[PDB]
Amino acid sequence: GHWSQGLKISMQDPKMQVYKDEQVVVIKDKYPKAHYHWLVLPWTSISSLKAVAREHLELLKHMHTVGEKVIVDFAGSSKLRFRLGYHAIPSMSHVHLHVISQDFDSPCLKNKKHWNSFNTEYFLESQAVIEMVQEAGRVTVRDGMPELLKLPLRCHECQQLLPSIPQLKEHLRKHW
DNA sequence: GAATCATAAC
Ligand SMILES: Nc1ncnc2c1ncn2[C@@H]1O[C@H](COP(=O)(O)O)[C@@H](O)[C@H]1O
Ligand SMILES: [Zn+2]
Repeated sequence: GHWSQGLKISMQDPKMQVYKDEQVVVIKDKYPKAHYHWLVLPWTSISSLKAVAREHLELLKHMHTVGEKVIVDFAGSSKLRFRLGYHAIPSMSHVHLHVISQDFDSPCLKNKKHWNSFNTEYFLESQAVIEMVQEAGRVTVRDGMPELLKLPLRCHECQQLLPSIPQLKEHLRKHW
């Protein structure tokens, strides 16, 4: 019932399921940080990245392939670039893969923490995580994630530094 | 005046 269990409730709601198969389910991010923003969750929950082991390798690969399928099935006309990844220190329970388009045009993207959670090392690429599991049997999340969320705003396309969220949103129009 | 930061949510 906690706010932090929200993903489990949503993924069980038939009207919220964008796609589902034997292993995973896709829901829209309720507070999307870009035009296209999905979350991929396994039916068998993973508590956290620390609990990930070599036994999850195939599932993590399946979550990745399902994310890419959803892009094709639902975002083909946009021509947007996408990234797939995990937040190093999530707030919502149940490990979930972010699948998010790189326009970052959304009213829900409101503050520096939002921006840096998709545009610093706090965002762990899905491919990088799969390789970590495939090679070490575990996901290593490096120390100091909270500080990355406070970094000054930097455009992800041209690396220009911006002083505020409104000016960043205005700057992003140059990359239409 | 606008935007951000720090803190709480019973
Ligand atoms: N009930 C919900 N259904 C879908 N997405 C949600 C829900 N509650 C929160 N979210 C999103 O889930 C993500 C949780 O962030 P994080 O824990 O950092 O991976 C955020 O991007 C939220 O916008
Ligand atoms: Zn730029």
